[PDB]
Amino acid sequence: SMSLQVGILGNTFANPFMNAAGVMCSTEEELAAMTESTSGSLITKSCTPPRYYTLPLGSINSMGPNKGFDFYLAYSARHHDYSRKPLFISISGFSAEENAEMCKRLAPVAAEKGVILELNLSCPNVPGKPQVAYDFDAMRRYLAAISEAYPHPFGVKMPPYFDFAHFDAAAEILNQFPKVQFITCINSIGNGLVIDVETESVVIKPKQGFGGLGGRYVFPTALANVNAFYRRCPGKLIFGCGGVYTGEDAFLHVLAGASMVQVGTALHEEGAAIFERLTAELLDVMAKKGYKALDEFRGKVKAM
Amino acid sequence: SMSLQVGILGNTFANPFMNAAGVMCSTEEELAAMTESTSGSLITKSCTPALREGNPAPRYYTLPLGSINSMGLPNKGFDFYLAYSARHHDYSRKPLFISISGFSAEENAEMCKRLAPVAAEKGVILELNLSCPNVPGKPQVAYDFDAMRRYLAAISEAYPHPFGVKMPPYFDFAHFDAAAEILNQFPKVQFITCINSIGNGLVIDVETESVVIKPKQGFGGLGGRYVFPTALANVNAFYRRCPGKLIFGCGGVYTGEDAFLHVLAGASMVQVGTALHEEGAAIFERLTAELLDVMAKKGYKALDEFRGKVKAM
Ligand SMILES: Cc1cc2nc3c(=O)[nH]c(=O)nc-3n(C[C@H](O)[C@H](O)[C@H](O)COP(=O)(O)O)c2cc1C
Ligand SMILES: Cc1cc2nc3c(=O)[nH]c(=O)nc-3n(C[C@H](O)[C@H](O)[C@H](O)COP(=O)(O)O)c2cc1C
Ligand SMILES: *[C@@H](c1ccccc1)C1C(=O)NC(=O)NC1=O
Ligand SMILES: *[C@@H](c1ccccc1)C1C(=O)NC(=O)NC1=O
Repeated sequence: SMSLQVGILGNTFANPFMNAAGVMCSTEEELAAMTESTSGSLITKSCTPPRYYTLPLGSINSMGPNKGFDFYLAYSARHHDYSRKPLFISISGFSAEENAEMCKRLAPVAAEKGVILELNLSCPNVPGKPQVAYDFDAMRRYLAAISEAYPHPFGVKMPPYFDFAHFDAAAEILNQFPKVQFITCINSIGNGLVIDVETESVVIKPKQGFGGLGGRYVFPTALANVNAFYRRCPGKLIFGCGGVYTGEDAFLHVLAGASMVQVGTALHEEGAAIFERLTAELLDVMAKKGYKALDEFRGKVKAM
Repeated sequence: SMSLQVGILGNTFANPFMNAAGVMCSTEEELAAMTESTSGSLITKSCTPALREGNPAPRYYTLPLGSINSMGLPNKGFDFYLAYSARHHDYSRKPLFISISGFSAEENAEMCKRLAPVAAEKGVILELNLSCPNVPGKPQVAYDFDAMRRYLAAISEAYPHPFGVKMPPYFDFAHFDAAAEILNQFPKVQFITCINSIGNGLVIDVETESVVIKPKQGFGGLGGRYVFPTALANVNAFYRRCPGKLIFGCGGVYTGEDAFLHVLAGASMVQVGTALHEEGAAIFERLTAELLDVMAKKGYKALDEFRGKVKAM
């Protein structure tokens, strides 16, 4: 009598789980593996018109690499089985102009197939360019340019914030753009640094070893960002991303406000079989509490 | 022939370790325990001009991989820590730092005016907190570069001695460059402590479905293993950008290997917060032994043989 279904963006998703953009989604074989999996959805690698490393408590990466917009647009147009599950496409152009150009072309494919855009405003490894959403004027201009060029709804992938003045400013900007229908919190925590004791060397080569953190390191930061935007953007959906390894982690993301739950580091380590385990663990927690649907507790974190 | 000594700021420190501000340093009993410990130094709780009781409890919580807190600046008040520095601290045991965290530039400058004669006579060293993440309505001062500059200007006018600054974590090179450009314009800033807690994380208990600390809807500063790669990145970013200042490392230190990495990234002193909260002051015996082990396996005889020498790829 229980269900993980999520009914959003006019679709019924079988469950809230999907891969995080950039994990298991660059090669046609990875897309296929994601489509074959029990995940509720999947998203493509952020496309444009040692770089990874496993840590004890997560991951660090300086990917900075994609088969181009045309490969993922082509996959969205005539290669993805939409009868299996809905599909998201991530774009991370190097300017508002590039982003707008890519959106003009995705518009027909989005109308004819139903693929959904997530705009990446938070790459932390872009040489010479800080996270777009750490610059609220650039953020506003990207969103305006995309809203004028792109007729369909879209979502935004946000970087983590760390104080209420930034939450308030970010939400006030997003609330002016009705085409932004969902907000994904969070991208990796930017520009961490990992050093190996034995070699006394950084573990990734680009950018003097600085890279984005994922995994167990980022979970309380991810929950905070999910909840902060859930409270400030009641007219939008929040997707949670960050630190999910168990159905109990996913349960907390939903409690904080998440509609969908994306899985990055833990999926990179465990492969697509993880979604079989995650759905069963989440249903297990719900059973123990007597919940029958996610709508019963999404966003219902209590003050103590 | 191996040595953990640090010679900085006109002082000799027996080793690089001290508490992080706010941990085991609020009462006379805690400060005495830190002085009797084997730490190379110690720092007082960040203080305000008047006594404060802090945020309502629970305001601290132990996490799987660290801590979250919204302490809210509970502290005995500046007069108490000034008196400890002036009259109670045994400087023949080790040097002392005092952390101040007034709610405005003027509050800080007034405290510095009274601290100045005690610093001159006794040698206590000031650390200015520009990174509380739990001040109601006032964001981390160092997240607002105009306010940061204003604070440093006000302190530098009011205070004749060199001092240090406790910094929040930054997460992109544009902010590192902007913060370092400001710090490099104030010659009295002699050390930079990276980092304060990662601000405004959130923890929820599965069983009760509720936040685990009371203030601010459950939001609070993260310490511990969560913050270690961020802390090293901040230590190294400012080590590279502020060669004329010392960097003190703070964040995620539970072992001598963690401390070794802080020093490799550029740290002169290494501060210990969450781990010391959990283990108590005997931790410093373990950390010095562990760091000496790392050094012995590598043939290092002094910290200057590898401080700041992290290798690129
Ligand atoms: C190797 C790797 C590549 C990634 N590539 C992208 C990307 O292209 N676009 C994006 O928005 N996020 C990207 N991410 C970030 C993830 O989508 C996610 O936000 C982050 O890893 C936090 O989730 P996690 O804790 O489950 O790893 C990447 C992460 C990793 C580890
Ligand atoms: C309970 C608690 C109280 C703290 N109080 C202060 C403080 O008064 N002033 C300050 O600069 N930092 C304070 N901090 C931050 C620590 O000094 C330190 O920067 C942070 O905990 C990261 O270090 P760690 O990973 O070793 O815990 C406090 C941290 C905790 C957990
Ligand atoms: C940013 C990215 C990289 C290549 C193409 C498009 C976007 C990406 C990264 O490298 N590391 C991250 O942690 N998150 C990202 O989104
Ligand atoms: C901030 C603080 C502010 C005024 C007086 C004393 C302490 C403090 C906090 O509450 N939590 C932290 O993580 N770091 C701090 O410095």
